[PDB]
Amino acid sequence: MKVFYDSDTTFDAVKDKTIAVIGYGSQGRAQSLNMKDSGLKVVVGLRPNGASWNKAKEDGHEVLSIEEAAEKADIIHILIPDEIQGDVYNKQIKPYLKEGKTLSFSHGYNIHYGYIVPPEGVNVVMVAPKSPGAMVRRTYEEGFGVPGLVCVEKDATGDALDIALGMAKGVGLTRAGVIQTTFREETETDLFGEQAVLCGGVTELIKAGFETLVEAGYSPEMAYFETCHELKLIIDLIYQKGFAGMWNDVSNTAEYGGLTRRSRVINEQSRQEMRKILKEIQDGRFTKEWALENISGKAHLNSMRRIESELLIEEVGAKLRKMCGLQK
Amino acid sequence: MKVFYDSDTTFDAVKDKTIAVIGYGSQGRAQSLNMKDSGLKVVVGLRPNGASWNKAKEDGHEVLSIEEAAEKADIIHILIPDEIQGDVYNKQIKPYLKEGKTLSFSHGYNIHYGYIVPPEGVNVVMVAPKSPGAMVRRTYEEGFGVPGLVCVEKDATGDALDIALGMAKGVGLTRAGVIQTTFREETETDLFGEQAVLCGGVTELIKAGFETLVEAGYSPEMAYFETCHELKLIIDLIYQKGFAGMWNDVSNTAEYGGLTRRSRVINEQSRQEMRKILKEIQDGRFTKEWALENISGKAHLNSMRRIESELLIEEVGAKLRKMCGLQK
Amino acid sequence: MKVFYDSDTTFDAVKDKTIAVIGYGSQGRAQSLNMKDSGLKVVVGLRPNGASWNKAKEDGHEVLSIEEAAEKADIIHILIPDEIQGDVYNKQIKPYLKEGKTLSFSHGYNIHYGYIVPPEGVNVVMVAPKSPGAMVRRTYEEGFGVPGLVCVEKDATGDALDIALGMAKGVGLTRAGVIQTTFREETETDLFGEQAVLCGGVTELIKAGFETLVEAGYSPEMAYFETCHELKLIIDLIYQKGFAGMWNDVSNTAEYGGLTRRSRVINEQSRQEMRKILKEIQDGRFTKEWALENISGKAHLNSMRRIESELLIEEVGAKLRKMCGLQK
Amino acid sequence: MKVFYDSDTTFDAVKDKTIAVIGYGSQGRAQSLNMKDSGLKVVVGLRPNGASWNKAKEDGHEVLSIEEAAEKADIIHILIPDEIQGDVYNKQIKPYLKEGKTLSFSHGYNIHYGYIVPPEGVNVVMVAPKSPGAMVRRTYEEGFGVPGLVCVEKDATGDALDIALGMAKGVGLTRAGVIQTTFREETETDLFGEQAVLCGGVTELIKAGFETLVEAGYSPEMAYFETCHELKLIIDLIYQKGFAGMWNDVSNTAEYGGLTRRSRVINEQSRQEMRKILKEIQDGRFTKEWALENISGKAHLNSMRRIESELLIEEVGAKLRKMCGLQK
Ligand SMILES: NC(=O)c1ccc[n+]([C@@H]2O[C@H](COP(=O)([O-])OP(=O)(O)OC[C@H]3O[C@@H](n4cnc5c(N)ncnc54)[C@H](OP(=O)(O)O)[C@@H]3O)[C@@H](O)[C@H]2O)c1
Ligand SMILES: NC(=O)c1ccc[n+]([C@@H]2O[C@H](COP(=O)([O-])OP(=O)(O)OC[C@H]3O[C@@H](n4cnc5c(N)ncnc54)[C@H](OP(=O)(O)O)[C@@H]3O)[C@@H](O)[C@H]2O)c1
Ligand SMILES: NC(=O)c1ccc[n+]([C@@H]2O[C@H](COP(=O)([O-])OP(=O)(O)OC[C@H]3O[C@@H](n4cnc5c(N)ncnc54)[C@H](OP(=O)(O)O)[C@@H]3O)[C@@H](O)[C@H]2O)c1
Ligand SMILES: NC(=O)c1ccc[n+]([C@@H]2O[C@H](COP(=O)([O-])OP(=O)(O)OC[C@H]3O[C@@H](n4cnc5c(N)ncnc54)[C@H](OP(=O)(O)O)[C@@H]3O)[C@@H](O)[C@H]2O)c1
Ligand SMILES: [Mg+2]
Ligand SMILES: [Mg+2]
Ligand SMILES: [Mg+2]
Ligand SMILES: [Mg+2]
Ligand SMILES: [Mg+2]
Ligand SMILES: [Mg+2]
Ligand SMILES: [Mg+2]
Ligand SMILES: [Mg+2]
Repeated sequence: MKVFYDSDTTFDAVKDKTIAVIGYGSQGRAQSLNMKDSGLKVVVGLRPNGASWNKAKEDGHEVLSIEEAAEKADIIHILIPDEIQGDVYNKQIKPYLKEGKTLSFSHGYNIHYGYIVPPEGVNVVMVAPKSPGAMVRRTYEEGFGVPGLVCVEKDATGDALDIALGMAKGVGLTRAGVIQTTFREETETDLFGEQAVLCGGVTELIKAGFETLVEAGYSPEMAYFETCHELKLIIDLIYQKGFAGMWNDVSNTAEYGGLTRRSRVINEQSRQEMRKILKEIQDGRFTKEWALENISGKAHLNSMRRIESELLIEEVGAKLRKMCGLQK
Repeated sequence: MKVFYDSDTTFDAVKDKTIAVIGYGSQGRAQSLNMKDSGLKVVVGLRPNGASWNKAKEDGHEVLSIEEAAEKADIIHILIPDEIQGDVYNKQIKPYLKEGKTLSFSHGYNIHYGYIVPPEGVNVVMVAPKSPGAMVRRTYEEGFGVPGLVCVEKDATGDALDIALGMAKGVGLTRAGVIQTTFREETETDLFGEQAVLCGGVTELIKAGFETLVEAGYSPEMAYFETCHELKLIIDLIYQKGFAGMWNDVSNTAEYGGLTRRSRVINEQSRQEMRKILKEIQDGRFTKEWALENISGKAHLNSMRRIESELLIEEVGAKLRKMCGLQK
Repeated sequence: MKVFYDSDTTFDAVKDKTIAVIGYGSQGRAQSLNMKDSGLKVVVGLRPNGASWNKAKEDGHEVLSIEEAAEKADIIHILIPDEIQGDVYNKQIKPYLKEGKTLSFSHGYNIHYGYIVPPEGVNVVMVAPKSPGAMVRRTYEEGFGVPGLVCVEKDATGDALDIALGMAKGVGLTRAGVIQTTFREETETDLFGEQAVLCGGVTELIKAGFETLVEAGYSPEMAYFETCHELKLIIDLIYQKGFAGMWNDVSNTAEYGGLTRRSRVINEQSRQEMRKILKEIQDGRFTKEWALENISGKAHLNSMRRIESELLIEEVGAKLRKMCGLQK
Repeated sequence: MKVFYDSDTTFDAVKDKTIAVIGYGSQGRAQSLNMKDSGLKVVVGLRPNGASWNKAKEDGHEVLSIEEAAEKADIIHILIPDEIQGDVYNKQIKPYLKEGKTLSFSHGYNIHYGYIVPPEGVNVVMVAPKSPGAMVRRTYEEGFGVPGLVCVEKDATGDALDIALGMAKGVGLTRAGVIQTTFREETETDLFGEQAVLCGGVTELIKAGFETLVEAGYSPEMAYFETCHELKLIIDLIYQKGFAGMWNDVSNTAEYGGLTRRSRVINEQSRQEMRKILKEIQDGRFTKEWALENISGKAHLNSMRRIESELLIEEVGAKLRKMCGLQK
């Protein structure tokens, strides 16, 4: 296990190579803007009737058609949603793949689960930032970066690891640290994390706490500040110092209450479920569920989106974030 | 209930008829090679850019395009995977179906569940061997055959039962015995058998026994011989003599231990599940699940294939079968 | 862990030695006939008022009285049922044991559990085939052999390991592979295997599946072919290629159904019982039960034998195996 | 199903034949005394150092040694305890068995479970009274008889059914009715009956009722009369008229209370246990337990005998039966 950083990487194997960034969404716009910041030879490939095309053009980028970018570039960096990467690849990318070319991703989903089968003679690597695309850029602008994983699925030029290292440094991931792993290990840990802790866990944790107080009769305005707003100020301490830096800044009264009560909230029942969530990922049951959600038309997902927006927490949340000027 | 054999069947209604065997896979190559052995007028219809096409050509068969074989033949025997039979039929078979033609299968899945709707005026029968395709041929080469079922879903020439009987004898199924049944009864018993006993049951049974000993600290090499390898030598006894022939050859110590302990392994809980497995088949819930696995891209199935290959039993299993020369 | 084979064994330490095979039952007749095939100096010791005595005499063997064979031979190979070995040894074998002689078995039951206490100055080894006696011979006739374990409990001539190796090669076990272990490990794994998987497991598995379909209203004749007869053709694939060779020959429909349903048949409850079955063996509770079954007159065992023979599966099983000529 | 009676049986096949009654216990003395009453040619075979020998001699019988009686008689009727019949048969009966002789029992235990294996050429029948031996005689003296079963396990003279019929009529069983059945069906129903209802059931039923009242504080003397003594006067009604004759003589208050409360005493739990008790008999588990009780020395049985005699019900029971003169 070796953690690559700035002093251990170079831009040698990308010095002289054109990189097509297919996409300009969360990560797409983020990574593309950063790569260009480092003085990297980048071309963005977008839809000509799509919205992001006008957005990448205003940002000062060489917007081109996906096919045109695909035919010109040496490296093809695919930054569109996973659920539609299989179609876009087979129709607007696969044809312009010549032996010696490199196909790179930021998530091993489509490769690992077999939705994209690359042709022989082509490099398959991954450069994956472990943060939301908006953070990836903002963290780069401040002079820092976000953690990144490097992976090689197919090495044909014998040059693949260096190529991915070069791109990782450009995106800024080398500032926080870069570790080499496999597509399988990146995809499985990423899905579990987002499901059990990063997106699923915290939201339900905050929701359960907010509604415990509201249904007890306390003000919804107070409940927001105490279960949701104050959370942002706490996690910063962990990010910079871990649990010890947080326990020291917080009062001893808060330290004793949290240490004794937390085993009761995250119980053994929740620990049992986290093990099952991981097994559904490992054996492809979640992927099957997610692929069928898309083929079915996202009725379940869209309905869940609508119910989330009708939560009182989001109403009182939005009203407080606007008056103080935290949300426009 | 009448069990047809060699002395009760004839090749009369197939004497003068061309038979298209669509496919050359497990059963495809098996049944086609046997039918020709009996001096039957067979044509194989394969893909021209596919692999099996070169394989059927080397075997000394009249390889032709599916459409060409379909237009020339009187009988169309479909031996490709069920999940893709619906598309191949509607595009490369249905057009060359003329009134008086016969459409035959070896499994009632696509017919019974409605994925293939034949046109009026056409015979619909089934000739189904109750064994893996590799065994179907090897059993024929030894001078024996495997059990077969005969079924008629649509009789238009009044000749359908004789046609299926003729083909069944050619494949060699008449040596072991042929019983007439319905598509529904063939499909439901076949799926249950393979799921609850033939493929699902034994594998999990062997796995649970292997890992009981390994985790107890005994050698994985010894555990293979005692839970898996010795199983092949035991089932032969049942195949030839049933439970009594096996109980007599095995020691009294093995007879008393198995008779008293087996109710504990296959318990009432497992008996309850076998009843539910059968009801999921009977009401089309398994078929719906299997059709969606394919539309979804087989991510779950392929992931299960990968986890199976990483089992220690398969590693130590493969190493012992190679050194002794049982697997090349 | 070293796996002995043909190229790693020799007949040196048995070249010049007489071997008494006490017994002519399943293993007795099997091993004795094979040892003689290899040009080994074998004498069979049987009862003069017993049936097998006439059977070994017809086979072209030097039938002699157990005592006579015991007094003449250097090696005494005991191939009679375990439950009666203790009496036969103390009365017709122990007296003719001279220092320097070797006492060999094919199962560690009587030695490990203390029912036979050998005298000092005598070699105690084991040559154990991991297959039913009928298979041991048939496998030898085909040019192959069955797996064997080698064990040394007492080495007095410093020659014991070579002696057992010599006999193992003669029986044909060296063709499949020979591994050295202890009496304890041979006896405990053998009993567990036969109880939980080889004899107990499969029979109850097949029974539960057969009766699920029959009580659902499907034909008993069809149920036999689909839960029992087709099993023999499936295990062959595992024997030669493991789970992967079987999954590939079977259809994808059978592969998906078995992979998803098997966890439900062999459940956690069955896994818990397999752990208890192993602990009853390890602490001598099964042996105590089996010894008391014999002292009590085998009323329970014989009653279980009678109920097994009245199963409908065995009736319909026997009728189908006779008409096709698989059972005379 | 034909119920033999007095008008359907004859003493033809026993007219001219000597019958050895081995034993003079409960049934032994009972059946022997009755057979002689009918003018039957009976010899009793007892131990010469045993007690019953002096008792049969005083009763006016031809007491002889078991061997002497065995060598003289044509029919050998074995009326000793089942647990010791196997030894007495092989040592004092088997030698005097000549082809054409008949071996008869009153219980199928030793035959059915294989503790006595008769020689070929000898008749094996059963004449079984369904009542305690004391009742068998007393019922005969009153001019009535007790129900009997007739069974044939081996017919060698073609005369076996007539022989058993002849003896059944002599014992008096033909007055109540004689039904032909198998050894298996006689033994299994007899053991279940005595275990679940006739001896086990009623005693525990009476015990539970007696101690319910005593521990509630009511007089033990009153509790005896109301739960135990009055039972004898109730069953007579059922014996002569069934449930309807009893319900009519008893008060409507007793009829309504018993009809509504009885489902609560004999519940579903007891019904589940009766099914298991029958399965332990059917598969020989009870027989194995009972054979081991004897080999072990009857310590458990004798201890249960001692605890029964220390019950307060038996103390207060005995005191009331003596003062009134019902027990000497
Ligand atoms: N999102 C994260 O924070 C995050 C974190 C780590 C890794 N990743 C991975 O990074 C990759 C990029 O995901 P993302 O969330 O950033 O994507 P995204 O925002 O969901 O995708 C938006 C972009 O995709 C384009 N697009 C959508 N459908 C298209 C189609 N049919 N043809 C062509 N272009 C199409 C859009 O163009 P138009 O304007 O024309 O519609 C737009 O440029 C994924 O593999 C994801 O797993 C994401
Ligand atoms: N497998 C058994 O042991 C078994 C037992 C009883 C009954 N059955 C039944 O027998 C039938 C045959 O199954 P199977 O397992 O033997 O088939 P299979 O081996 O899975 O199918 C392989 C064959 O299908 C061809 N094929 C695949 N996709 C095709 C496509 N899109 N167009 C044209 N040809 C295509 C392949 O040709 P290429 O070389 O060109 O790819 C190859 O010849 C099924 O209905 C099954 O349920 C099977
Ligand atoms: N059976 C297997 O497949 C298997 C697999 C591995 C290991 N083993 C082990 O191999 C050993 C041999 O078992 P086995 O099953 O092959 O034996 P078996 O068939 O049950 O024994 C039959 C033989 O024992 C003789 N015999 C029975 N009672 C006798 C007595 N009182 N005195 C003398 N000879 C007597 C019989 O002679 P008569 O003809 O005179 O009656 C006959 O020759 C055991 O230790 C067993 O655990 C067996
Ligand atoms: N008991 C019933 O009500 C009843 C109901 C139906 C059927 N049966 C069946 O009828 C049969 C007779 O049973 P039972 O209860 O009447 O017998 P039992 O009273 O228990 O046996 C007593 C008799 O057995 C003799 N005896 C005991 N041990 C002996 C030995 N070692 N050698 C020779 N004689 C010996 C005694 O002779 P000594 O005086 O010398 O000791 C005495 O004559 C059994 O098969 C039973 O199952 C009984
Ligand atoms: Mg992530
Ligand atoms: Mg993600
Ligand atoms: Mg099948
Ligand atoms: Mg199938
Ligand atoms: Mg074994
Ligand atoms: Mg064994
Ligand atoms: Mg009785
Ligand atoms: Mg009784």
